[PDB]
Amino acid sequence: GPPGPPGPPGPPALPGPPGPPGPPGPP
Amino acid sequence: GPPGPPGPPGPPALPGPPGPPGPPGPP
Amino acid sequence: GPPGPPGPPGPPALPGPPGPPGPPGPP
Ligand SMILES: [Zn+2]
Ligand SMILES: [Zn+2]
Repeated sequence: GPPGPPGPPGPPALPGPPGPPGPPGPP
Repeated sequence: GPPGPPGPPGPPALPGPPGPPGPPGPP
Repeated sequence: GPPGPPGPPGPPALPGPPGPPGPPGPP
């Protein structure tokens, strides 16, 4: 027979990091 | 033959949006 | 046949959450 099947998809990535700080507050 | 290994890891995720605006300065 | 090859790339992940708040506005 042929080679075995391709493996499964790779591991999921993890969630990204928090975004930047928000804008400084208004005067 | 058996299945192959899992594939390559998923690509790194993106940062979130900027956070909330800060509050006003003093009156 | 032989063991199969590695699978396809893993999936992308969610972006991160909103960042920290900005600081108070100025005096
Ligand atoms: Zn064969
Ligand atoms: Zn085989």
